[PDB]
Amino acid sequence: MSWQAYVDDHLMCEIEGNHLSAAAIIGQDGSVWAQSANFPQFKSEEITGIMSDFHEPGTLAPTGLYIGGTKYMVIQGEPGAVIRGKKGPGGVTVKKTNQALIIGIYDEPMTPGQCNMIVERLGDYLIDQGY
Repeated sequence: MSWQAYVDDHLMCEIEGNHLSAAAIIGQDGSVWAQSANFPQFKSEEITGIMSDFHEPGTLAPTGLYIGGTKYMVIQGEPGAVIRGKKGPGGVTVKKTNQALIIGIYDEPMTPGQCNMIVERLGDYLIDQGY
């Protein structure tokens, strides 16, 4: 398995007829492991902001979750494990692994639940592989 294969075939594949708009596997230092064509470049402090929220859940919500300069409202996630964001009919799921981040960005008609499922299920599988 390449990381590009995990992105192309396991994150960017169909789920219930829908597809993520973009996806990435990113080291917690901010190093891209692999990403899709339209996944944005992270801006400064963005990865740091994400990790601080995993470390202290609730830190990010007041100011918002930023990815590629796009602001998402933080909605309910899983403390220290999953960050979820909403932006109108779109949003994002960030799933923490031991040393990486699995990220999916969706837009209508794809649902939050579909994005959560495809992103979080791969994260759990990669965690059990020691990643």
